[PDB]
Amino acid sequence: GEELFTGVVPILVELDGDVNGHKFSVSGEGEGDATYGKLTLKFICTTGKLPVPWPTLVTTLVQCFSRYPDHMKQHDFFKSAMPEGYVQERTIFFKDDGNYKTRAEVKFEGDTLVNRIELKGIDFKEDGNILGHKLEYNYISHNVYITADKQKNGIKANFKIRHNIEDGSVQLADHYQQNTPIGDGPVLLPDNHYLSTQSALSKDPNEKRDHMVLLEFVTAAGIT
Ligand SMILES: [Cl-]
Repeated sequence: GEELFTGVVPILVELDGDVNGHKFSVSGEGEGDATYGKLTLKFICTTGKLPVPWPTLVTTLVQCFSRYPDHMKQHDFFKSAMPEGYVQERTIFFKDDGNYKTRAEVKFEGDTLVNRIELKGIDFKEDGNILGHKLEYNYISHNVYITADKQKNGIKANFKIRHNIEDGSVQLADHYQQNTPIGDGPVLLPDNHYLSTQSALSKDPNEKRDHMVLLEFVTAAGIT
């Protein structure tokens, strides 16, 4: 699996979403360079206006592009599952608001690394921070704490994302994650460690569709 990531890899993302019955679709394209932990992607809402804030979809919208230190390469579950891939499931609990439940398959289709996602959101407040679009277009959170899930031949993670609200407050998004291989092949089950991620959000000044440009750098750490 490692060998599939030594160069620059094209990425395709497809998301189908339904949040309190507000249906939407997102497509994304770009590339990943795992040697540097570097992702460059542009996402488009193909159905018109996105009915939730873009920052709330960042974590849902390819941890196989993380840079694992040489000394930690035996802990890289995500690449080890390739090319057949993995299922990534989350529940994201927005404090004092609704929750997303996501199921994605991350796998190669030829030379392209594909992330295909279904997102279901329920129990949101129609005038809350999410459906009311009260979140700032920025990102402040960084670590994903990974542990092995031996019983499921995979991993789990939990981490908190804080999203800045327009009034200076923060909207917590508590993430619970589980990943399992798609194939029957072997995978690497890691010792406890984390991924340190930074995501920078911007706009394409020539793009009239609702969209998000993302530049991300991700490095594994915590074993030394
Ligand atoms: Cl937004």
